[PDB]
Amino acid sequence: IPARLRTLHNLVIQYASQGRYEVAVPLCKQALEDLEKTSGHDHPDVATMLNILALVYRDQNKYKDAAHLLNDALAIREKTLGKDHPAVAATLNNLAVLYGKRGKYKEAEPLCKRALEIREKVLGKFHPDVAKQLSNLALLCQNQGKAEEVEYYYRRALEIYATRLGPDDPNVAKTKNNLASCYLKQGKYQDAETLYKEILTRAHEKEFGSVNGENKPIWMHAEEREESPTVNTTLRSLGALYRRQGKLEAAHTLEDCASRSR
Repeated sequence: IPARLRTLHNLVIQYASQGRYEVAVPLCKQALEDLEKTSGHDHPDVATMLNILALVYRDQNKYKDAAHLLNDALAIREKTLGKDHPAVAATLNNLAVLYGKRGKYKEAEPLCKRALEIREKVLGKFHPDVAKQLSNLALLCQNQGKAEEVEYYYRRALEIYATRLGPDDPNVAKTKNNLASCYLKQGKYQDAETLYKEILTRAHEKEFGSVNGENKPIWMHAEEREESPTVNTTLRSLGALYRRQGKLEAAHTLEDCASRSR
């Protein structure tokens, strides 16, 4: 936000979060035609202005129009700033968020790969912000039913989350679970069970010290009995996974464990 547009911003910000669409839009519209004569159209502050009103149309559910503004901001940003510049990836992302809210997922997908390619160059292939861009771009492929890609990007995100960050890490457990869902969505049940196990082995290794032969994880006590907020879901998922297999003496165990742990 520039110093110049910074005092008008706070007011529109205020006159939007008060449901005064009749006040806010003209304040933007007229402040844009003002700056349009000042520093030309292809100036970055028009692009910044076209992004603040675009966020006004998004704020009061007029997505058709919101994106019409963010493509214009993107055209300016592409011009002066650059084809592979960070602020152009930023507006290639905000524009993709709008396509998803309108249901145009097939149409947000090419924007999100470009927002990623800019991130891959800027931050480096293995940066954790690349892992969140991947965890996003996979959700988009899921909303398209492109399972094979959903699997790919989550695994790519997991590679960064697991390697760059720690083991107990929330994203490590969350991305495992998301990939574990994807595997089931495609009938890769051993792959899914494997993941649901890993999360728990670590979860038990976190609060019970370490994995022994006499102090094993829940799933191991459950598979033998048959003869983290993200963990309540793992327990519920894996539990019901044993249900498919017929392992009911093992399904009830985690289902009992899940209802207790809250």
